[PDB]
Amino acid sequence: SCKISAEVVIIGSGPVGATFARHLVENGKSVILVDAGPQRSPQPGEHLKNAYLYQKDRTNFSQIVNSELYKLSIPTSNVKLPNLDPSAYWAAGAVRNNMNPKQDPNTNMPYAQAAFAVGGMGIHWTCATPRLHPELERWHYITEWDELYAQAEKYFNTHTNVFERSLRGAAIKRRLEAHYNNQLDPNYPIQNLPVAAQRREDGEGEAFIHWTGPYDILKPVLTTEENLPNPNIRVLPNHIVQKLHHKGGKVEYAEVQSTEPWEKVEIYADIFIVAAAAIKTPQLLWNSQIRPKALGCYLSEHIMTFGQIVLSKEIVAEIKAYFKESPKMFHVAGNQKDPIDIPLYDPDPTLWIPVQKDRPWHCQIHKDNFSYGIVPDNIDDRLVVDLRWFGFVDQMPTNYVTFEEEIFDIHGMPQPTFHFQYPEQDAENAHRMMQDMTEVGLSIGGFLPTPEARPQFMAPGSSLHSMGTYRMGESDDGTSVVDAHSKVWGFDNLYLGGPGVIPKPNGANPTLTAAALAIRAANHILR
Amino acid sequence: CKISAEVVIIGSGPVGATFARHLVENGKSVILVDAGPQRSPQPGEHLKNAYLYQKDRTNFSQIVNSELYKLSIPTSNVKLPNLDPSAYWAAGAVRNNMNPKQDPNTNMPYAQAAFAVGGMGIHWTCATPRLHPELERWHYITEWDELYAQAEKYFNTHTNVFERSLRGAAIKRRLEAHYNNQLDPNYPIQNLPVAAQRREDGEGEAFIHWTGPYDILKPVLTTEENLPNPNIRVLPNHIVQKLHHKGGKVEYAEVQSTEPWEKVEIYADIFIVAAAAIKTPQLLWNSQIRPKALGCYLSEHIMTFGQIVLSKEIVAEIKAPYFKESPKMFHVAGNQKDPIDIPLYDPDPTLWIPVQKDRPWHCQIHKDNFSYGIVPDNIDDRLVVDLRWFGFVDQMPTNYVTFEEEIFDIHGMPQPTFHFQYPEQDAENAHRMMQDMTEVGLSIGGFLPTPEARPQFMAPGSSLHSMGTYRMGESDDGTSVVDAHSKVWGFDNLYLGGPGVIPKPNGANPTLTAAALAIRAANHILRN
Amino acid sequence: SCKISAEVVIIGSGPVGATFARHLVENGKSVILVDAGPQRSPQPGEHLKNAYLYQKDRTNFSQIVNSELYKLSIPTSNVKLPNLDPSAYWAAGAVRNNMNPKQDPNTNMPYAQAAFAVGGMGIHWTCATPRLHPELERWHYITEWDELYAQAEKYFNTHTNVFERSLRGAAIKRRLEAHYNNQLDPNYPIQNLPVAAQRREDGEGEAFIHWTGPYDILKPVLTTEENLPNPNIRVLPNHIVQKLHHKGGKVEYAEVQSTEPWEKVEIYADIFIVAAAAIKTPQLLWNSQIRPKALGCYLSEHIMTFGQIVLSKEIVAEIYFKESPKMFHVAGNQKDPIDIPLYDPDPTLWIPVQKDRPWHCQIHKDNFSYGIVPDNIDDRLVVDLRWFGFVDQMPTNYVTFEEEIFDIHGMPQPTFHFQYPEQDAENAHRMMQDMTEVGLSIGGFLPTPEARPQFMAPGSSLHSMGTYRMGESDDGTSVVDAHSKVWGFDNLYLGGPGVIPKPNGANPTLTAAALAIRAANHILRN
Amino acid sequence: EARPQFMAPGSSLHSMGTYRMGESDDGTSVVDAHSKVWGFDNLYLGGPGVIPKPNGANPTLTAAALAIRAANHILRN
Ligand SMILES: *Cc1cc2c(cc1C)nc1c(=O)[nH]c(=O)nc-1n2C[C@H](O)[C@H](O)[C@H](O)COP(=O)(O)OP(=O)(O)OC[C@H]1O[C@@H](n2cnc3c(N)ncnc32)[C@H](O)[C@@H]1O
Ligand SMILES: *Cc1cc2c(cc1C)nc1c(=O)[nH]c(=O)nc-1n2C[C@H](O)[C@H](O)[C@H](O)COP(=O)(O)OP(=O)(O)OC[C@H]1O[C@@H](n2cnc3c(N)ncnc32)[C@H](O)[C@@H]1O
Ligand SMILES: *Cc1cc2c(cc1C)nc1c(=O)[nH]c(=O)nc-1n2C[C@H](O)[C@H](O)[C@H](O)COP(=O)(O)OP(=O)(O)OC[C@H]1O[C@@H](n2cnc3c(N)ncnc32)[C@H](O)[C@@H]1O
Ligand SMILES: [Cl-]
Ligand SMILES: [Cl-]
Repeated sequence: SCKISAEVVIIGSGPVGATFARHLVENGKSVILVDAGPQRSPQPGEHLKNAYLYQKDRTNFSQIVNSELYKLSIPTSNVKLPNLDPSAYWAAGAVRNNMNPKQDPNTNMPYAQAAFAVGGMGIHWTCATPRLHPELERWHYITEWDELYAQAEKYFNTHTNVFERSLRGAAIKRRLEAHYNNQLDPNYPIQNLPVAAQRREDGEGEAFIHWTGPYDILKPVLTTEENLPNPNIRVLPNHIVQKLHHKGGKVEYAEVQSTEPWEKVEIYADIFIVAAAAIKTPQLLWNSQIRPKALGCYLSEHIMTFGQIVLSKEIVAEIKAYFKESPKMFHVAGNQKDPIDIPLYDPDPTLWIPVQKDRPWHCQIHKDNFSYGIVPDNIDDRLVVDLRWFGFVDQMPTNYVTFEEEIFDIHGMPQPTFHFQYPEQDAENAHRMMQDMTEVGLSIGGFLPTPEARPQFMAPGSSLHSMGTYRMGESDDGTSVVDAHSKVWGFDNLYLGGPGVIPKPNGANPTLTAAALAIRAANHILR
Repeated sequence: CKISAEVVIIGSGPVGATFARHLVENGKSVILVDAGPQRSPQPGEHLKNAYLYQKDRTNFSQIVNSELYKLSIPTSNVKLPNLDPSAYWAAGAVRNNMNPKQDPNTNMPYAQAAFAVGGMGIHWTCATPRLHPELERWHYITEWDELYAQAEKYFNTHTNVFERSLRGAAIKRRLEAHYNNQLDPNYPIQNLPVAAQRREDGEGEAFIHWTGPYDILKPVLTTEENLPNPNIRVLPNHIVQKLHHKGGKVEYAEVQSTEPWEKVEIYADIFIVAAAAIKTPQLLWNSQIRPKALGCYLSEHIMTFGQIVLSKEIVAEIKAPYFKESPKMFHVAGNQKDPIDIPLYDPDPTLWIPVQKDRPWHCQIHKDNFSYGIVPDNIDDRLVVDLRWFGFVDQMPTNYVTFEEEIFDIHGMPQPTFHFQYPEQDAENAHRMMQDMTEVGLSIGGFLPTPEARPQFMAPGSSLHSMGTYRMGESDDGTSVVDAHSKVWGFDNLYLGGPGVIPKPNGANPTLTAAALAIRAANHILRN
Repeated sequence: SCKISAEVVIIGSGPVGATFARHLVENGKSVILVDAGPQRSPQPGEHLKNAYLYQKDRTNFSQIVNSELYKLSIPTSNVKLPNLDPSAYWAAGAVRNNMNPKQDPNTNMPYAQAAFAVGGMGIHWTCATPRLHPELERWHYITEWDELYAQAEKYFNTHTNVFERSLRGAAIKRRLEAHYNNQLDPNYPIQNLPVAAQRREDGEGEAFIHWTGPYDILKPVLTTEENLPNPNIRVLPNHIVQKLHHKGGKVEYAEVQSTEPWEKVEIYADIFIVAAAAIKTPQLLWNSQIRPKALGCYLSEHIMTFGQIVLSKEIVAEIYFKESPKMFHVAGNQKDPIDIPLYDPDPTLWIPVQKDRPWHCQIHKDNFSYGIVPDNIDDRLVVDLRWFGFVDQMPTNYVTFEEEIFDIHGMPQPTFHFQYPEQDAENAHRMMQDMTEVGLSIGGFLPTPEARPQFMAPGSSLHSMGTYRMGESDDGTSVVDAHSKVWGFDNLYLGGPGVIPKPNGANPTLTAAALAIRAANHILRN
Repeated sequence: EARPQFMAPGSSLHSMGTYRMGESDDGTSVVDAHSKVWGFDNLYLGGPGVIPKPNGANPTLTAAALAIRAANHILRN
């Protein structure tokens, strides 16, 4: 088909896209959810970490991550190999895919990446869903935070009780409480990190976890009270939305490339929503001739420290205590023992220290699966704990993504170009972040002495917590793209979703927050 | 072929030369032997004194790498998973210091030696601290401060070399504030004492004369007539292989001249082995001299190391010297400026925190040249400071070097084999060492984010501060090789020198200490 | 020190410097040999590979090499670390020492290096001393090649018989002869690589070698027939020559920095000679206000392929210290599992440059910055391959010298603009095809990254040439005449590969020493 | 990463012979030429593991052949 329509159209089936669909469909609207990616599960946007094997080997799921993440601007300008056969052909500054010769590496955001899949990053993410600090992180022109957050947490299946029973979790918390010595605000103690996830109930499979994917969010609206699929929602994988066509602040239709069968498609709707995440969202607007002054400016993420540690002998000593009807699930029988003294089904330590007074940064003491700090395959990953601190990045107009007119990316859309540097003001606190992260690590053991696990700042982009590109404000004056209903200045029926909307430097994992503001916009639409 | 002197000293290391200095200066006649070649016009000159090293510190690490030779390289099971099967392979080579009997997991990988007229004393970083009275010294030596004083004179110890460092100040300020008078005021943050001295030669004040064994020998190498002193003779390229002895009197030394390649017998009234931690016991083992304690109580320092880039705050605080009559020494003129805001001739920060109460470890905040943590060639090394903490290693008989009977090293002497592990007791303190080192680093800036400069424990051997192998005691207890006069149990006229003699866990740089005990032994020789 | 003189002054105690001194002193002149470096042996410019340990472990000597070699232009322009604490201070484009913010990396010569030592590179070099191919490599305005070469080989103690008795040398040569199948020119067969070296005669130390250092070259003129040192020669380590002072084409004196004691020194002489090697020589001129148009132009080296191989099982199958068993490192029950006589002389072969083959092959084992064999691997298993290809001398390739930046000696910072000429490209590729086939005929590749077959980055050859090249007339294409004398000057001469004006593949040192002897005769004659 | 080189064992992903076929219950084979396990009525194997013969080619297509064969053997009775 070539022309199709629904009440509402949502570009991007990320967590945020699906949030809109959930709320909108559930309140009687009809929706088309479009994504440029393929569907990587029987059902749309299932979390891929749910598979048995990932339940058994966490470290391995990093390979799925690497497969999901695609760099957005790769500098090609000056690539020269000093040691190539001179008979052989060479040319620098390739432009193919997300190669970009106009990208200065030194103002780049190297690990600015996206995922193109039904589910976006929400089918690989580590599912951490904290709320923003009332005073230090939230902004005031949103009135009903705790209502939205509550509604968001329900949709995401947020939980704190997943790793509650962790023995390592206890052992650490004890040493950290002792380290800090009641210096922390008692409203924000060391505590269990809230996660979009839940322990299973299915017999002995309670040893395993159902992480939340966009699927989980959509599931309730996907079939009627007859198990036949709900007409009010349709999902279109492998549809690159390239252009929004619009006259005088009303959007008429979306120009979309079906990639199989390869055909142009026009999508008409009463309401349009772009949840294509931090960079691809502005890209779509830029390419639709919609360029508010603030677009792709106030580019912001979290400066991060990371490191891994091997547990102290003291801690290991303090623990020696699932799958009682399956001996072979411990990989030994009779005379063979497991030489690792750490219960194999000990729930993973999954702690956080919030952002608080004097601490504009968000600590996670946990173990999850990322592109970096993968534990080697010949080392039992029970030995290790990952640390990830996230610091405030001030939103600045001199930091931005822009879009070339004569270069295009892998979707054949304006090639993104970054100009980004960490603001000098946040520098002192970033360093404090590190001092903090180290002390904490060395209180629960010694560092994993691999290069890969050394304590270190990540290169820009690594947080995957990009924000501010399509930020909100109170008026079309002070430079913002959307209003507090996440609606684009000067347009009747165009809305955005995603961390890009956030106008306020923070340290916490932004996805839950973003879903809140979406619900807000969605209510605005229902009214 | 056959020659003699009153005294013979095996090894022209710092410790060897100390003996020679004291012994010759008090009227004895000496032959100093070394298996190595002489790497300077004069014997055992320090190679860091060359102009270029004064200009580029980082580069001197390449001389170090050229001086250091691994002692036991495990070969036992080496197999390449991706080699053409047509090609020939065999694991467990035995050539040179390759050792198929070496278990890697009990090895001391960076146990190395240098074979040169000067030993390690022509590349070393010249740090000469004294041992903590209570925590590091032992009591059966009565005259510490006298010996130390005499040793420091010979080594040309000085604290005033980096005193005027601007970075040195900026750091000390931040560290004093960090610690908040938690340190014992007897052992504050202070200038690390070094066998070295600022030059006086016109603008060459901007440069340093580090101490080599040469500097130690210089006074006794010529008479009061500038003719060379007959009472001292130096023999490079002579591998001493065997000491020949009866009922505890040593008659002569069996030596291989390597050029011209001929056997040599060396007769003497007194023999001294200062061949350092492993080669000294090796020589004895091969001379059929094996007290129970030989190469046992193997000990070094467990080390943390890391490098940091100075905080912006510190750099801001420094904007103020040397080479005023040579502008081109700053590498810029006219419109070109040096974008690094740190006076190019600012003396290097060279600080230490001693070992003290509650702190059984020795901190150095400095910049010097070692095999590891070399700063990249494309980075101005003014940006960086090196951190090296040295922790207590408890001396235990289940840690040892032994010597194979059917394998030989590069000198054709019994191949050394290590069995070494850091004692569980020192574990807690080692970790405290790290917590300390990091906090200190992060107080003066951020880490240099290269893999090579990350904060980390060194693999065993890295300290180059090996000790205990030929340790001293009060009695022929079976727990010691030498007595408190550094003389071998059951022998009239055989003495040892070097860190190997130290029987007492410590954190500090041991060379100065070793030179003390030598002077002591030397007096025992003079006064007997 | 402050003011002194000799008949002749020679800047640089490299091989070439010493050659001049040898010839000049031996024919009755008095000279001062100056070097910016220190002396790293009892006697000046002894070869450091002669030490016992290097005789036992070859691969270890690479550490001396790394200690001798110093990069000349290190690009600093844009260095930025993506993952450094923002609290921490940083600044790009440092200028300190041989750091150079004006150096484009992509036109750089990264491994353009020098050594600063009494002896130069001649106290670490691998001592390979071939002659240039009559037709393909020599130029003909030099009339007495074979005379000069002969005299040079005597001074260098050249020899072909050092590795003659090699069992691996045989086993390889057999397989290579079979590979090529009489398709080489029979005038330039597979044969023993000539080396400035000689097997020792000292008892069982015949198992070892006396490599040639500049010392060996100087030795005959260093003492009189009275065992007193020769007044006609003086050696000055640690003296940076910064400026030659000159009026109307006659050089009066040399401005020199003693580095200890740190004092200015003026050196007056009847004749001046700069043998400071490819880049530092032009630097000194540039800084002395002597800038012929051709200076540091026609920059040229060898494009190189390199690789290492593990010997075939077939070869191993096919294959001195009797009075010292312990020199084989085994006794009683322990045997050496490597089936290759431990004192089997190292295979040291070459294939010349010839018709259809403008490149110089070496099948050997020696010590360089690159392809050091791992610590834990018996280096008898390995053979190194080094092919050297023609680099065409072109004026758009050059080193220049910044006016506002200085190096570690406080002299104009060198800046490279260099690329391999397109014309030599197809032959370079042929070089590789050749090198591979040859390797795989005598075994498989050592599968480490470091030993893979590969082109070296520019500079790696250490065979830089053309920077102060010679010609027949003050054409503007040359710095020196065929007597190695600088256009427009009475009494200034240069020495070193920099003089060579003609693309070649062979190891140029011997050649350079020839042209020096020639210049030296020219100096003696008048 | 792109240098010429031998791969470490396994890299081919072309493993074979583990459950190889033969003509008789010789002790040298697991399955017969109909890819059926010696001494079993109704158990069959499939995959490169069945191949008893050193080769160089990409084995998947081959394996699919032998399967079709076994499948016919199953249909026929
Ligand atoms: C990769 C990752 C991310 C992550 C994380 C751990 C990993 C390994 N941990 C997190 C954590 O613990 N807590 C948290 O709050 N976030 C965490 N993240 C990041 C998180 O996954 C994302 O912030 C979140 O997924 C954002 O969701 P959003 O709905 O904005 O969308 P998306 O998932 O980023 O993907 C958007 C979709 O848009 C489609 N797209 C893009 N452009 C187009 C066009 N032009 N046409 C059609 N479709 C388009 C993409 O295909 C994608 O599906
Ligand atoms: C390499 C190094 C060492 C070092 C240092 C930094 C580096 C890069 N920094 C130091 C520091 O800051 N403070 C300190 O106190 N020491 C530091 N060092 C180590 C210091 O140089 C050594 O601890 C000291 O040099 C040891 O002195 P000693 O006289 O004990 O001998 P040596 O230098 O280790 O070598 C002795 C000589 O003996 C000869 N030898 C060995 N075996 C034989 C046989 N069989 N026959 C003949 N001669 C033999 C060796 O050739 C060597 O020259
Ligand atoms: C490093 C190396 C080089 C080498 C080789 C292997 C290695 C590891 N193998 C070779 C081979 O097999 N065959 C061959 O022909 N050459 C090989 N080489 C290179 C060879 O060593 C050089 O070709 C040769 O050494 C160059 O001789 P030259 O006399 O031209 O001098 P130099 O040794 O390069 O350095 C001369 C001296 O000049 C002094 N100097 C420099 N600047 C100044 C100033 N301004 N003032 C005073 N003295 C100065 C240097 O200190 C140096 O000593
Ligand atoms: Cl792998
Ligand atoms: Cl005591």
